[PDB]
Amino acid sequence: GAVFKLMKSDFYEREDMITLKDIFGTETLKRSILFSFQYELDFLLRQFHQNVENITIVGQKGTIMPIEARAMDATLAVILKKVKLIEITMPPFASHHTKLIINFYDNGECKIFLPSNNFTSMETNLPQQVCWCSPLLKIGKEGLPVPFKRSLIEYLNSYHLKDIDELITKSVEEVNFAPLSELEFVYSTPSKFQSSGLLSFYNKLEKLSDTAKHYLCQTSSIGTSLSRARDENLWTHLMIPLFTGIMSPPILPTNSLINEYSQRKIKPYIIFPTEQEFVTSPLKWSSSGWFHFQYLQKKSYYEMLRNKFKVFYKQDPAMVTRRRGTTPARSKFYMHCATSQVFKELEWCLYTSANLSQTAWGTVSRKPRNYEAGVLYHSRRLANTRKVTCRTFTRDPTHVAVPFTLPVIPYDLAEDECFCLA
Repeated sequence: GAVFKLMKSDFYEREDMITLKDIFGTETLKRSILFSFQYELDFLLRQFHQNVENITIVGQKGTIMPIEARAMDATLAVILKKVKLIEITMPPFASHHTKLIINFYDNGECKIFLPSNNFTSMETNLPQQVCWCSPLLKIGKEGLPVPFKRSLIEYLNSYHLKDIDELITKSVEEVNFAPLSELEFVYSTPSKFQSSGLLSFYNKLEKLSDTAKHYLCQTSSIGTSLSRARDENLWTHLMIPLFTGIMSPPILPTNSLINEYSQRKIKPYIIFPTEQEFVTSPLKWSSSGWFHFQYLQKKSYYEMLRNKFKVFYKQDPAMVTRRRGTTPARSKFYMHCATSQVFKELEWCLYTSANLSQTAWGTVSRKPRNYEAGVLYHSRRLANTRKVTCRTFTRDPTHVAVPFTLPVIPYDLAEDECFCLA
């Protein structure tokens, strides 16, 4: 079936787990189709086997590093001629942020992966990274419609590029998606001809359809206020109020929300590295460059999240492995639990490229500006399960596995601060 794996690192595993080499190094690999935010071609192309026939690369113009002549070698020169580039020119303040791998094998088989890392050496090896791996698919006529397939095809169509239509989508269309009939493909696109991001996801959650309500987000960046005049966070003031029914599509005052959360027993979580977690990371601040929360300008926004919603959670120092310590992860997860043993059984879980920003998600009235993509596990969509099951990789079969500890621990309000890259 589909499985989450923890990306091996050159630093953390010196002498379950996956490498780009496992994904691309297979002798039976015929073609890869790739989507990423950043490409370091000499890092990436060394991952492949000589047998590969085609590598179609979808990327943002200006993010594909070519190989320098002095870095070239005869092997790489061979793989380079197999590469086809599809460059997307993004508007300002917009990112092609999707990570996606579509592999085609000798015998007509297909496999899809959603790695959390971009295809660069340092980002791959320094922060913790995960990879979602699809079950094995086969080129073959299709039976019944598969929501995952249909959504993927919508997503591909939303680029409005002939190269994607012809080189990618036609190929995807030939694959039978039956093994993915339980799961959902959730995406953001800037296309105005296709609904996506938060608005679409909210609607999907409504359609798919007292206790404490836990809502957890793990994100590598945290956006600023949705509003210039008031402190309003995407997770606390919009997404959670929508998911819970506190609000419906046509933002509440902070204090109203705080009373609503108390009355409905809503618990918000955001997992983001503390300043101190870098001290107890084995490569120290080496992975810190990829964790962006710029809260020194509007301090009351930070304090509202930290003190009023008490939203921030950190790793359990007692549960982490020696070799990885408290190194943060660049994966993103959004999950809901309805109840220590919290998050082991979920109502739903989204694993995605999308960070907690309005640029990734859009709002009710604004479309996303990014391309993003992820996979949704929902309890009401499974067959042989009641809930989505989830475990931590820190203890290493469940539906989902996460790089953070379970449980996560509240920030100590006397001591802990969110890592501020400034």
